[PDB]
Amino acid sequence: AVILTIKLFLLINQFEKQQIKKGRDITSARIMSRIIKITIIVVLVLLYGEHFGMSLSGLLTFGGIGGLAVGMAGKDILSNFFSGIMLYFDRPFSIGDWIRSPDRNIEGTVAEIGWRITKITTFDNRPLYVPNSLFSSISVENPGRMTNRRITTTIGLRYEDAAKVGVIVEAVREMLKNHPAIDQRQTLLVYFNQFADSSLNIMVYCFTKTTVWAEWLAAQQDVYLKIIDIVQSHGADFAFPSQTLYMD
Amino acid sequence: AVILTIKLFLLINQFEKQQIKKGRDITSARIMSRIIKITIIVVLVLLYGEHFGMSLSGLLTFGGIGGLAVGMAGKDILSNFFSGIMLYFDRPFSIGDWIRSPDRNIEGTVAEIGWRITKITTFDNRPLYVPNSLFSSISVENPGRMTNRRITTTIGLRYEDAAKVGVIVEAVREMLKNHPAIDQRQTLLVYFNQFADSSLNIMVYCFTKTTVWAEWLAAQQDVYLKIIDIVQSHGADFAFPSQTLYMD
Repeated sequence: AVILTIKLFLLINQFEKQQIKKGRDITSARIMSRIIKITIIVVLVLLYGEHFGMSLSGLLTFGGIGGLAVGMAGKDILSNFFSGIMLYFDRPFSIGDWIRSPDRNIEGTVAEIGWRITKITTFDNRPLYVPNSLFSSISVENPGRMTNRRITTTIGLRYEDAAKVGVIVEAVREMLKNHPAIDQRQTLLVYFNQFADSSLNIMVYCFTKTTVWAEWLAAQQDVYLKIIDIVQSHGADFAFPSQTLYMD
Repeated sequence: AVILTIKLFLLINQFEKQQIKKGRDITSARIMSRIIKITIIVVLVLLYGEHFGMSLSGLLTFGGIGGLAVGMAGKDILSNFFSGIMLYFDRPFSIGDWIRSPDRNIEGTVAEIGWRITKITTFDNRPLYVPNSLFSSISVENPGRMTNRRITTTIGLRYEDAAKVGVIVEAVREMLKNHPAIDQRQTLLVYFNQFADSSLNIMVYCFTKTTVWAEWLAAQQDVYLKIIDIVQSHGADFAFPSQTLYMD
């Protein structure tokens, strides 16, 4: 029992200087070796403290005091290691795709999937280390696998031109039906639906057939630029916040 | 069993006066020594209270009452010590780099990584002691390893100049393509996308090739100062909140 401890003491001193050959806090590394020393001797006097050590059932409740504290103390670290395993088998996202969550803020493209953490580059090219325990408790969304991007807008006419809203919501709908960048078999809704406090709004809701974020914005720009002069083909001219003033 | 307690009582009284030789609360250090005294005698009468002490199984559930309370009582302190160990091995940030989190507020540059806590100087040069248990449950972001800083802006033209937005969003895009401080192989988007309630907004979104916070702001200043007179080269002139008034 003592020569086993002697072999592993010099073995972890080899490990200690193998930490010091890397650049890693040599003053601190001896504290780490002291921690490993006292924990392996306490797990051995927990195990083999009945051949030579005394009061068996007393060390049973001593280990029950200690191990329960260790168990619910490092709960989240082992949960990070466990849910990292479930990311290794049931991977809900690949490497090169941006993910998102409506609960937390983890938005960005994945770069590597570690065991404890998961490195995600943001859209500012900053790395963001996410613990894997979120990935078994929040609703991860994967817009990397998005099949169509979506344009969506209210229009907001000037609230006195209510007689003209029918031909506007007809012309915008038929323009979006004949636009080459817009999908046709997806949803396509141009309808007067909101009735706001300053403007008659027109919901415009459709999908482009590309998911590339460059031509999507160009298609959205061209669609809005056609919406504007469809509105100003007739006399509509949008709307501002538009209060009245009732001066004394 | 009693001479062991006598040796360690005088040993921790040596420890007590070794605390008093440091500057540390004399009327408190004896309370600390009394705490260590009563806890080592209760862990010994938990252990060796069967050779001489009586009712073994009764002290088993007595220790089960006590040690469970101690276990889930100091859960977070041991979790701080445990996740400090995982920062010693799997370090998700070095010393000299500012980290951040979108969940909590720990923003600042790291100064040292202790075992229990982690000292972070803020951007007000104030120290901020963070318990390490956050670092295994929140999503730490590391903008110290940021590869490019990012400029990002809406423009907001005056909503009657919709016929001019195409040449403006062309000229700004080609100015950002030929600016020396802007990266070219990163994302570069100048597009009309927002259609706000008071202004036609133009998303401007690109990256500088430096991460130094001094020349980044100078590049952002020069880019915005060129955006302004590109806008005022044509007649656009931005926009204000711009309501109508409908006087009676």
